[PDB]
Amino acid sequence: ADLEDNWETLNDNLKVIEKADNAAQVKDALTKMRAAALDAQKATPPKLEDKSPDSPEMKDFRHGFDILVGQIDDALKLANEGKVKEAQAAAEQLKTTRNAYIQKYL
Repeated sequence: ADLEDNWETLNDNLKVIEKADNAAQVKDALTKMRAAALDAQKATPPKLEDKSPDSPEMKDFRHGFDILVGQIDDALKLANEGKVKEAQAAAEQLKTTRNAYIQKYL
């Protein structure tokens, strides 16, 4: 795969969400983030290429994305209910998960 590509998608869409004025814009951005996270979850970060695909590190790498997808889904539920501000707040917490789970592997 190509993590930097999905990584770009996640960053630009966080910006879209931050600047959004309506729920539909937030929903569309979250959709792109979910797709990007799903792709990234199947890739192997550079620091784990020599590791086993079933290694604790790879499982940690993949679980971080399960958590991310989970948070994205939580934000999507909010956006789908018309709660723009709450969904935007929810999206601000994604960086916390990314830095602690995935960042150490790049």
